[PDB]
Amino acid sequence: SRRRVVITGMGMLSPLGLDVPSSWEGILAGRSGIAPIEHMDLSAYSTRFGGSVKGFNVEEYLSAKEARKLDLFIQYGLAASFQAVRDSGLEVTDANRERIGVSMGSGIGGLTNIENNCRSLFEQGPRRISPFFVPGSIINMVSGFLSIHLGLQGPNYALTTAATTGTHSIGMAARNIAYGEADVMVAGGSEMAACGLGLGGFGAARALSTRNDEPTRASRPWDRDRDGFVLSDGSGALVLEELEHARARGARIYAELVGFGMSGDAFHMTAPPEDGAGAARCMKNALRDAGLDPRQVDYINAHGTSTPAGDIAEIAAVKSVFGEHAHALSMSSTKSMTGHLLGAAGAVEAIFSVLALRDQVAPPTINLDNPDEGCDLDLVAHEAKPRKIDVALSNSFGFGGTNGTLVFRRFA
Amino acid sequence: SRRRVVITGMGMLSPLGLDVPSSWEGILAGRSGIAPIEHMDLSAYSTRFGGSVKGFNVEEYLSAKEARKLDLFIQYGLAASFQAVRDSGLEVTDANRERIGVSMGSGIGGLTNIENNCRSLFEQGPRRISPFFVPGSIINMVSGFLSIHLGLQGPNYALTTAATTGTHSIGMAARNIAYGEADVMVAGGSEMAACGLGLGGFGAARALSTRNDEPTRASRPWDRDRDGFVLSDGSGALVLEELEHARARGARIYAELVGFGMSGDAFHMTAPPEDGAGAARCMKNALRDAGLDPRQVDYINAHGTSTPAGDIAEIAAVKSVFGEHAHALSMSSTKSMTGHLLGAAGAVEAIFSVLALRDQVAPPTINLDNPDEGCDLDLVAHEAKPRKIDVALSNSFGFGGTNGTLVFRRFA
Ligand SMILES: O=C(O)CCCNC(=O)c1cc[nH]n1
Ligand SMILES: O=C(O)CCCNC(=O)c1cc[nH]n1
Repeated sequence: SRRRVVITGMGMLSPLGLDVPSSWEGILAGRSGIAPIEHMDLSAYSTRFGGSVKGFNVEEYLSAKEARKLDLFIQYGLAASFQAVRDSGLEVTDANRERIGVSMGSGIGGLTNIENNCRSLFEQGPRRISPFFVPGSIINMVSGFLSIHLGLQGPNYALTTAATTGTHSIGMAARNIAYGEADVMVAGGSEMAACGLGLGGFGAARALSTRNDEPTRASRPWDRDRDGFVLSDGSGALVLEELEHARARGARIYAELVGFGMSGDAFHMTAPPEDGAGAARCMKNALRDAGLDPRQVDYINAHGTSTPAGDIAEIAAVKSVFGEHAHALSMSSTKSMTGHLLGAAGAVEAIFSVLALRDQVAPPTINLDNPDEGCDLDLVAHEAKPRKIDVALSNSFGFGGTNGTLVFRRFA
Repeated sequence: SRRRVVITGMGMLSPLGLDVPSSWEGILAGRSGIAPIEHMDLSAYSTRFGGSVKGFNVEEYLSAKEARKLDLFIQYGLAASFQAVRDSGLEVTDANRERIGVSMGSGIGGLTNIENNCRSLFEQGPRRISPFFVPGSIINMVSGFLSIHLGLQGPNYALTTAATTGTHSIGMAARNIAYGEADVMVAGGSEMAACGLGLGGFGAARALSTRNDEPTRASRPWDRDRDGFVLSDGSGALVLEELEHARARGARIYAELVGFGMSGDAFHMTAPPEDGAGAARCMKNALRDAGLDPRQVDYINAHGTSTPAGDIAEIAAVKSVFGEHAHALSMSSTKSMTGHLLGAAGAVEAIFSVLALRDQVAPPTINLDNPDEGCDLDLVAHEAKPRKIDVALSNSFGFGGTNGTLVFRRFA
C-alpha cells in the first residue's frame, strides 16, 4: 500500500448485458439474467438453466481465424479486457509498455474445449486433437493473448482460486502497482463452465439450485427456500492505475482501490465454518490494509451465492466484524440477478461495487422473499436503494476455504 | 522487499526420485529420469516416453479414501508440501496459524480426472460424473487441501502460468512475507499432464521431442539435434519464512530468496522473440529487485527446455544481460535430466538452485554433445562442476510469453 491505486476503465460480459452500462442498468432494475439453457440439450440434467451471455459476437474483438483457436472463456476475458482498456483511454507506447501488465484469471478454464477434444480423442484417436488445444485452453492465455494483442510487457500472470479468482486477480494486480512493479494492470476474470462436465460436475456435487420451473427465482441469497447456486458465464476486467499516473494523463477516475485482504478457512473443501470465522478474518484484513475502521463501511457486495451454509456464514461474519454498525451498512448479493460467474464473479462484483460508489445506490438482493433465521440486516431486498456510499467492500469465498475481500472508496 | 525471506524446508517428487535428496543425487550424477511410458498404451502417439514419478505411494501422505477423490496432480502437490513442512520443523499453533499460507500452482491441473469423467459422461451420461469431480480437479485444491490438513489460515491461492507457474508461485509468496501479509508460506507447483489429452495435445502442437529410440537422449538443451521438450510429472514445494521468524525458532536456513522479476514478451503464443528480449527484461528486473549487479551472478538454472527457438533465445538474453560476465558464470538446464515438469518445473528448479548454493556445485546439462551456433557459454556440459556459487538465478519462460526469474543467495 505504498503508491495509491485507482480504477480508470471497466469492461464486462454478463448474463445482463454485453457491456458495463447494459449490465448495470439490469442490476439497478432488479432484472434477472437467468434462463433455460439453449446451447445444449439438458434432459439427463437436474439443472437445466443458468446465466448465459446472450448475443456475444467475438468478431467485434477478434478475427474469426483467431477466435476459432480460443476457448469461449478466453474470448470472454479478452472482450472484457478490450472494453476496459478502451474505457480507460490509455495509449500504449514504447515509453510505457514495460509498465503495463495483465492478471486475468479463471476458475475452471477451458472445459468446453477440453470436452470437445476429449470427444475427438475417444472417437477417432489423438491425431484428431487440435494443435491449438493447449494454447487455446490454458488459463493464462487471456493474459498472454491480451499482452500480445496490445503489446503489454509488464507483469503477466493468472490466478485460479475458484469463486475468489477475480477478487485475488484484482487485489494482486493492485499490489504490483502499489509496490512499483507496474503503473497499470488489466485485472479480473472470465468463466464459461456451462458444458456437460460443468453442469454435470456441479450437479453431481448437489451444488446447484434445481428450480427448473422458475429459473429467475432460483438464485435467492439469504432466503429460507434457497437450494444452491446458479451457474453463470461471463467476464469482468478493470484497468488499475497508479494515481499520479492517472492524474498526469487526465484520466477519468471511478474510485480508489484502498484495501485487499485474504484468509483461508482451513475448515472443509466446500462448506464454510458456520460462524464464518475465515470470512471475518478476511474482511478485517482488508479493512486494516485500507486503514479503515469497520464503522466506515457503507455497502458490502456479498459473496451471497444462494447456498444453505454459505449465506448464513457470511451474515455471521458481517455481524462479528461490524458489531452494531452491521445494522447501518447495506449488504446485497447481485448474484440474485446474475447467478454465480465463478472465476469472473469477483471481477463483475468489483465493477458493481465501483458503480455503487459512482451512482450512490445499493443494488438489490432480488428474490429475498422470506429471510432466513438471523438474516435481519439491511440486505436491500427486492429494490435498489439510493443512499450515501463512501466505502464499498466486495467479498469472495471459494472452494477450499480461500477468501478474498476488496475495499473501494470514493476518490479525493 | 521490506522483510527478508529465507528457505527453511523443501520437498519434491520428480522423475529422479520421491524426495529431494534422491532427486538431487540423480542430478549430480547426470542421471536421466526419462523412459518409455508404462501407465498407458501409446501406439497412436508420436511421443511414447516422458518423465514419470516412479513408485509413488500416496498412502504415505493421505488415507486411501481421501486420495481416491483427488487428481494425481493434487496428490503430488500435497506430497511435496508435506515433505517441505516436515523438513522445515515448523510447529503450527493457534498463535501462528493465521500467519502461515499456501501458494501451490499448476499449469494444466486435473487433465487425467477430466478425461476419465469425460469418458463416463460420453458413454453413460452426466449422472456418472463423480461428486468429487470439481473439488478433486480444480487447481487451487492443493492450497485448499493443504490448508485444511495442516490448519493454515494465511493467504491461500494458486497461480496457473504454464511453465512459469512454480516460479511465480514462489516469488508471489515471497512478496506476501516481505510485505507482512504472512510470516511463512508453502509455495511451489505440481503437474501430471501425461494422459492422452496431454501427450496428444502437446504432440498435436509438435511441441515434444519424438526421439522414441533413445528417450534418455531426447532432452538435449542447446544441442544442435534438439527437437522439442520432454513431458514430465511431479511437484516441488518450499517453505519460505521471514528471516527473524526463522532465526527465533532456530530454523535451518538453506538460502535467502533475494529477488523476483517478471515480464511479458508480448510477441507470440508459443515462440519467444529470437533475441530473448523479454527474458532479458525479466532477469534484469529480478536482479534489480535483489539489489545485485549482473556480475554477482555465479549460476543460472536455465529454462532450457530443448526447443529450437527457446534455447537460443535464452542464450541471447543471458549474453545481453551479463555482457562479458556471461562467460564467467555457469548456466545449466536440469531439464536435460528431468524433462519439463511444466507447472512444477520452476519449483523443482528453485530447489536445485538452492542446493547448488548449499553444495557449491553447478548441475550438468547432460546430452549437450554438439552445442548449436552461438551456444558458447559455460553450459556445464555432461558433468557436474564444483565451483564457487554465491548467487543463483532460476528462469522460467512460459506459453503466452510469461516470464519469471528468481534470485537466491547464500545466507549471511
Ligand atoms: O469455503 C468453502 O470451502 C466453500 C466456498 C463458499 N464459502 C462460503 O460461502 C462462505 C461464507 C462465509 N465464509 N465462507
Ligand atoms: O515465450 C513463449 O511464448 C513460449 C515459452 C517458451 N519461451 C522461451 O523458451 C524463451 C526463451 C527466452 N525467452 N523465452
